[PDB]
Amino acid sequence: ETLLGFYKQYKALSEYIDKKYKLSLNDLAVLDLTMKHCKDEKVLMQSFLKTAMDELDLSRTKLLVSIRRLIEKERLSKVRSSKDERKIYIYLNNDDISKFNALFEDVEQFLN
Amino acid sequence: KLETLLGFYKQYKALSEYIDKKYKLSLNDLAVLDLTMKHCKDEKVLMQSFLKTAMDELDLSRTKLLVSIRRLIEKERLSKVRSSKDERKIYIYLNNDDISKFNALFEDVEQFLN
Repeated sequence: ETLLGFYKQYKALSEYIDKKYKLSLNDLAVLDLTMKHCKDEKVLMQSFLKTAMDELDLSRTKLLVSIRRLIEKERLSKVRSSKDERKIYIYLNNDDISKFNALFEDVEQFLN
Repeated sequence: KLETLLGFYKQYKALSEYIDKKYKLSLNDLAVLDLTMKHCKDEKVLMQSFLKTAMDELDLSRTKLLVSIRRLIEKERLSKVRSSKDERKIYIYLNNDDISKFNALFEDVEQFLN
């Protein structure tokens, strides 16, 4: 009877975020983690994937889907190596950070 | 705070995967089945009287609820009986095998989260 409380608000958040932003709660968790890794500088993709797999317990393919979606929705940025084509970095620019803050202020208020 | 909700996101997603793999049930199905235990453990309940209750208690659409109820019945975790007089009228109920399945399932949930 204490689990249902959690379930209602979780389901409620998931629908709200989906409707308003077309993001899943996986995308949010991934985006949250990007803030801890590439706020000030860029980070290599293959690296971020291992960190994220361990910390979020998501498959590599679920992570790639989320990262690609965040980039597509202009909430995360990507830069390739001029040296090695197969090497990709992700990073948050200033627009991305301002979007991030707006999004999570919106998250906190929906929950509170 | 945010470590506790990201924390809870992990356990939540972990539970959903486990239940889906092992039972082919969603967490919606679980919430609905939990609610059935509070309404039709000892007697049957009219489908209408249940959909409204559940809609209010679980904040789910009538259609999401019909999907779950139908799935629970197909998975032999919930039972259904029709009126003989009005074909339109349907009841749901938990029989003794259903209750036994219910207990096994929730014991499994409770231990997975601990």
